[PDB]
Amino acid sequence: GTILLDLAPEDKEYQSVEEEMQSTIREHRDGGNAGGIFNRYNVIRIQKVVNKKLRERFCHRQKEVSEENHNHHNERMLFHGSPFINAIIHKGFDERHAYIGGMFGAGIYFAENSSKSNQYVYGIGGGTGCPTHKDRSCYICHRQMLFCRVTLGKSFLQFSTIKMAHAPPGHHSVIGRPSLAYAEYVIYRGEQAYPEYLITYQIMKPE
Ligand SMILES: COc1cc2ncnc(N3CCC(CN4Cc5ccccc5NC4=O)CC3)c2cc1OC
Ligand SMILES: [Zn+2]
Repeated sequence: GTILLDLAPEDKEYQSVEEEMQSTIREHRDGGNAGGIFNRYNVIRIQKVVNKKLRERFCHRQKEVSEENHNHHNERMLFHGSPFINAIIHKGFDERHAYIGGMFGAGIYFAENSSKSNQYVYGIGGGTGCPTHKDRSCYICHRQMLFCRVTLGKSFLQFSTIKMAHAPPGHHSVIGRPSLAYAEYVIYRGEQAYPEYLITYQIMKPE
């Protein structure tokens, strides 16, 4: 099955991830409502995720995309936030659990910003917050999110909202961009993301 490797805070890889996570915070048009109000994360733990059968599926699908797109699979590290991280680290992302209702349809949703994904950790628009306090802005309950390798191949740039079941013909990903507040990345096959890093953390209260 799946194996989680603890990264030590002195591991360069640990700081690499934290750095990405911390710096990619932005303030939102919420009032920080859904993800909660903060400027910084307390990172409790970071584990690297290792799963043979998942990696084999990811690697092969890259090949495919690489042929379809002039030998460049265009892999980017992006954050994912949702309630189903636990499923995801043993099984992998799975488009069968993605439905048409989403902002861009039956895709799996990522972000270049940590703080974007943190809005989705307890559901769409924060659902009813953390299990235990019903608080979108719990500064105590441990949150989880993922820092993934995503195979984008050839992205179809999108500006308004459109609902679609699959990637558009000739493309391998959608990107929804500004004029929308921050960048969103959407794939429509689970094998085009590998959950490389599991981050456990809390959001800190400003003074
Ligand atoms: C136990 O059930 C699940 C197992 C899953 N195993 C793997 N991948 C899953 N997903 C792939 C598709 C994803 C689409 N979404 C839905 C969503 C809802 C609320 C907030 C954020 C998101 N982000 C997504 O990417 C949701 C997670 C899974 C989703 C599951 O429940 C829906
Ligand atoms: Zn809580």
